[PDB]
Amino acid sequence: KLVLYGIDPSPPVRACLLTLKALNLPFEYKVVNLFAKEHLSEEYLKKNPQHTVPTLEEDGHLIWDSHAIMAYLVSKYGKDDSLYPKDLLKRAVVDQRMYFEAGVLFQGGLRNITAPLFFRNQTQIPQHQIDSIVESYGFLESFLKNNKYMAGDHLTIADFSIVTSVTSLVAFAEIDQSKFPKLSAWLKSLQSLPFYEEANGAGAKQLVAMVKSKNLTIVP
Amino acid sequence: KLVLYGIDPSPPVRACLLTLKALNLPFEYKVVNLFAKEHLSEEYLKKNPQHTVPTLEEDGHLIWDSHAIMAYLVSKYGKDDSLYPKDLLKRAVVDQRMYFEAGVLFQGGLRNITAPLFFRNQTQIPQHQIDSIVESYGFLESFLKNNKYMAGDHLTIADFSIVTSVTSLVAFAEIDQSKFPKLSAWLKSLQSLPFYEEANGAGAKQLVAMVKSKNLTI
Ligand SMILES: N[C@@H](CCC(=O)N[C@@H](CS)C(=O)NCC(=O)O)C(=O)O
Ligand SMILES: N[C@@H](CCC(=O)N[C@@H](CS)C(=O)NCC(=O)O)C(=O)O
Repeated sequence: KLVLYGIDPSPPVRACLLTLKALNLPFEYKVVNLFAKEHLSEEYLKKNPQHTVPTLEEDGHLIWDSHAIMAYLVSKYGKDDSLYPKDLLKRAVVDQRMYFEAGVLFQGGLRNITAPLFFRNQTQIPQHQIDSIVESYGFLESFLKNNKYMAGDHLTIADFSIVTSVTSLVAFAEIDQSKFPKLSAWLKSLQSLPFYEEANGAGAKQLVAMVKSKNLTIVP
Repeated sequence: KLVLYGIDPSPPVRACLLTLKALNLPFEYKVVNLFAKEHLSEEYLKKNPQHTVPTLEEDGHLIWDSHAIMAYLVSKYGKDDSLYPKDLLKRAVVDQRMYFEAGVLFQGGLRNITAPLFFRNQTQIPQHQIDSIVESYGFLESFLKNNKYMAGDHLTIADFSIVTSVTSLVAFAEIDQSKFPKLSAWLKSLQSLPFYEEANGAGAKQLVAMVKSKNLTI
């Protein structure tokens, strides 16, 4: 019986949700309230010493990091390899896109703001940070230059990982459709998935709301 | 025919160099000098629109990101899977450690200080960024609780990835051996591979010297 530990404002938890729904997998969900420091409990640290969400539990085994989890799920459960191609050159693109999300989008763009924001009430955001988010939208627009989805011609876990961060980063910088038409189209396409709302949309809305309620300032 | 594009001070370049050497693969090393903005030319942007190093070229096909390159090299060229185990659960640990390196160590620890430093000449490092680095050492210490290497009982590309970052982070935050004994032992187990200096040491030192010449303060 799969168990996912998380809370839905979290982008990587949402990426796992997307992927479990895409694989038509049932699972138990255990909420870990980061705002009440539940991830810092002795019990949770034994599951995941990095004290992050998501964690996946399967027959006693604990796996963390959304990208590891997503790859594991497709590899283990996928009817075929559509969501995570076995072809090594294809896999290298999916992998690259996910490492891009981990580093550039999630740490560099999002957590770089949200950690001081919710922890230290740092409500002033330097323009150079917003510039970096917009630079990353540009990189995503480049990724899509000759492909319908982030890593090629079909939907993969790279799309799921990337969309979770993109739909959070828009709390700080909107995506200019005139600059980033492909990124814009791609997002609407992901938004069309039957499981999109339940896996990503719901949590994204709650995170965007939390951010908006903090009344941020961009400093030139 | 393998070509690696990079510069030695870059940790993810060094991770690829460590892996190439471990697999004993011939390659051409094309220097792309970030300080001369060689990564921003039309030619390089065609290879990698992210304008990062490393980039790997294999018979004309281009791939980038150290972690993706390392997984690709072991998968394609490894005589066996020891450096990147095929077992899904074992792979999941290797994968997680590499994503940790990408986000927490490299972006959150290293590039967080080196971008302001090299782009904005910010030589004053907020004490809390050093703390965060030390916290990351602590996470690495935990990863080593029941295992001699980062992802289990043998050397993997997770070790290569993490060493490159750790050796760069040392430039800002010394490792206290009384707090992180397992990490300290682990780092010696890497510093000892016969190909360590040529693949990681040289460029790690160069980055240290660049960092030192900037005369930092906390
Ligand atoms: N690379 C990890 C990132 C996980 C992460 O940083 N999650 C945040 C929530 S969005 C978290 O658990 N923060 C609490 C903490 O780090 O203490 C993944 O992809 O799962
Ligand atoms: N996730 C990438 C990170 C690559 C990266 O950020 N490399 C730096 C050098 S250490 C770089 O190319 N900086 C130049 C730039 O980003 O413009 C990887 O693992 O290869």
